[PDB]
Amino acid sequence: TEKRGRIYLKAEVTDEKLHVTVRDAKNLIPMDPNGLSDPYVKLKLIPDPKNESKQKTKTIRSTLNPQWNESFTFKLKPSDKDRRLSVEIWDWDRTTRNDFMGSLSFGVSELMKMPASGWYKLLNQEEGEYYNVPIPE
Ligand SMILES: [Ca+2]
Ligand SMILES: [Ca+2]
Repeated sequence: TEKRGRIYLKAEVTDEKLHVTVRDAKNLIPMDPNGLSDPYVKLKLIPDPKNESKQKTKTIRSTLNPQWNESFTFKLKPSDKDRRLSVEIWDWDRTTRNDFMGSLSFGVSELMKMPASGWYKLLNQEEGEYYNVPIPE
């Protein structure tokens, strides 16, 4: 999709419960010596002072176009309207720290107005916490 590849997500707020479906990613950047990477996605409601909202998909080894097809749920509170859903793809490494691969983020309020669905461009770690860029086709 651009620089760091793209990911297909679905996310709609339907209770005070936030539903997110991580489907698959494409054209991820190789973060390993063998020209590949072992991606997994981390979901978090930010800011998260106590580190209590971290959810994570399974890790898929040796691939740059993973298919997780995994879903998650977040119980929401009124204090969560100002927070953002953080979606980061990381590369699992055994003998060193994992390598950041790409990210995005949606404002909870944003998702309440209209659900997210489709391909999104993967951004850098710092900017990832501030916005998302959808991709058509
Ligand atoms: Ca790596
Ligand atoms: Ca790895």
